[PDB]
Amino acid sequence: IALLLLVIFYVFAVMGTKLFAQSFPEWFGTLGASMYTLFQVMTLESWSMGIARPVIEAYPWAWIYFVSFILVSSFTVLNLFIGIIIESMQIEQEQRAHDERLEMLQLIRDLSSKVDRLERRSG
Amino acid sequence: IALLLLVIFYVFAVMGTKLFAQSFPEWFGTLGASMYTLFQVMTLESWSMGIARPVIEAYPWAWIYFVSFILVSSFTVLNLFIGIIIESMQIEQEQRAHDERLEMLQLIRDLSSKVDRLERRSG
Amino acid sequence: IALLLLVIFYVFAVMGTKLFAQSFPEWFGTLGASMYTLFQVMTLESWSMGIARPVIEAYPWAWIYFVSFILVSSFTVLNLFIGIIIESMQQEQRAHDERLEMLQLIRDLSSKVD
Amino acid sequence: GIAWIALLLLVIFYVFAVMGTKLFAQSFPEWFGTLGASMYTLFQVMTLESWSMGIARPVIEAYPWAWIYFVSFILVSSFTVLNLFIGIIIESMQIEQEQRAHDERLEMLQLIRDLSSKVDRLERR
Repeated sequence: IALLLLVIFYVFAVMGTKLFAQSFPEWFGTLGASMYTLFQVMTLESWSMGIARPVIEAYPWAWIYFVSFILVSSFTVLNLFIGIIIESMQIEQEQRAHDERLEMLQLIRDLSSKVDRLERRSG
Repeated sequence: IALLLLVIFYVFAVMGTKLFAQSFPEWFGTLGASMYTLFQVMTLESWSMGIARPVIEAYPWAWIYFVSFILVSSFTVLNLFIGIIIESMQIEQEQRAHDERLEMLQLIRDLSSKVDRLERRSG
Repeated sequence: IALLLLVIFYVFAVMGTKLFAQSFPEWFGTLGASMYTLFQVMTLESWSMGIARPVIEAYPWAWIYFVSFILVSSFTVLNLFIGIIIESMQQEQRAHDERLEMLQLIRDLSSKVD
Repeated sequence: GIAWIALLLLVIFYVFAVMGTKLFAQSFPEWFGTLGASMYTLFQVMTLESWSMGIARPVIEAYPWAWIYFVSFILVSSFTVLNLFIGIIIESMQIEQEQRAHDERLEMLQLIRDLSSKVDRLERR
């Protein structure tokens, strides 16, 4: 997920950087902006009024790129969120209940061969 | 829920589009704004200061439409969020704890018949 | 919780309304702003840059009122959130009936005594 | 250790209130003079609202040092927000069962060891 997110975060930093470096360099020159910017947009604050709507005055191409990135980041945010919910709830103390029962018996098999030792002790 | 949300998202894109296309076309001409806009307002960023308060300088009709949409979207956001919390939680190796205990005893019954058998095998 | 929240939402709509109606009526004249405003601040959007920081140029009294309201609303938001998590989450005695005469058996084998 | 992150967070909240206060008090006193701003500010930035357009980007016109300080603080606060959030999810999902299955099996055997010493004890025959 973190591996997977640092694909999305990385990929779209290369998408919008290669695209809007010509026109929107304040926001998308290189990663002195695109790494911040995508964090800023992932962080749902003045991302439309500050960035997306202004971008889409020039390029309606970015119509989805923003939207998808955010939809995609909010799907993989959730997955991380719930990725710890499931991981630390309920292999622990049930593989120490065979290590008692596997020689609960074993003990007996060498008692039963020690009764059969004085079963064999008549003849 | 996703089916249900793409009703709300769709319905209110038709509400505000049919309404504010006359006066507020920057935000509500057609779905070149209303699909974004509702996403933008659902995304709790410059949604009041950028949109709602300015809208309600002209139309106090939208007083609820915004609010309801958001209240409704935050109820159906939660439902999706918790919709996965319950679904992926919350009979296995307990039918191999009788297969040890069913001859834990069995063993003994042929030891006890070997105390009863070869104690009589005794003086 | 909903009953409890519509205290907080209501109470602070009466706090900031009775206070800033003199100076900040655009945001806090009556409930044509204070019910919205508190929803707007509860909704963590331009709430500081648009509202709080500007409010506190005049009144440093509101220093907490905003903060507390939000801290309080985020505590009672959580409680609602988790209030549904818990609400919709809806071999033992045959392993003593083997072990209670696993032994018993033995006690009448061990009483195999001269 | 269920509400022990609060101790840990009031380190981060405190530490970075001292970071940015000692730094930007010279240039950005509206936001970072002392804790009449830095305690609020960090709450404001932790609260993901106008934090870039209002604060971070403007700060980084003067100081590109704060490039991380903001980012880290937020990354760090969103990791310790989550931990608190999920810190209550697990804590209130509430028990005898399995410490009474060793109290039978620990003398299931014990019994036997004094039976085996009572087979062995009358082996002198």
